[PDB]
Amino acid sequence: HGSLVPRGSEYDYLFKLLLIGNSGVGKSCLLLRFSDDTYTNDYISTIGVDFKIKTVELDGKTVKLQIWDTAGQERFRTITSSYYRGSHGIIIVYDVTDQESFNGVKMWLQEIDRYATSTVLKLLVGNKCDLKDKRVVEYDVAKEFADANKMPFLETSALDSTNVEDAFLTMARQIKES
Ligand SMILES: Nc1nc2c(ncn2[C@@H]2O[C@H](COP(=O)(O)OP(=O)(O)NP(=O)(O)O)[C@@H](O)[C@H]2O)c(=O)[nH]1
Ligand SMILES: [Mg+2]
Repeated sequence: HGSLVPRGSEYDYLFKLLLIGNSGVGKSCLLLRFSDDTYTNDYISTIGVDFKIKTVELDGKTVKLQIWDTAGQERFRTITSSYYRGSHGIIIVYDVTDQESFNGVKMWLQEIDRYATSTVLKLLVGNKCDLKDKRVVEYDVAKEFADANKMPFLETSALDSTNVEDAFLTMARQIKES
């Protein structure tokens, strides 16, 4: 007794997102910007895997985003095949001022191709677009790469908020439209 509150399962409209990319590209700062609207100049390298839950509204419906942050440093990784296979969508992050991080994208895509399902949603993010001064990866170059791999592409800055919400909502929409 007494009043029924109609409820569904714990995992109803819970979308699982995975952030992958080289160390230093800004995966953790992107997540912190999106979830807390906060930022740090500090480079505190992520150990293993961790998640945050961000609740958003899409087309008048509330969906929970379970976003997994990952170690970019190999010596700190715990990520296992199931993390790829258990994700609805994967965001690959590079740093537009770091050619090596962008070269690493092909290898990250091959990790997804190895361990994720053929149908996993993908999004390419070139971070640190606030560093216009230090850009080494041209938009048109990354865009052509993304196009050839049939995935959307956004440039972002965790520092000044540019496209951050858009990146995560883009992926959320990709999963919801699925
Ligand atoms: N200018 C600028 N710096 C950024 C941006 N995003 C992150 N950084 C900086 O770049 C460094 C690395 O950020 P971090 O979020 O830790 O990257 P990460 O990919 O999570 N690293 P790891 O894989 O090792 O955990 C930090 O010094 C951070 O302040 C951005 O958009 N612009
Ligand atoms: Mg990190």
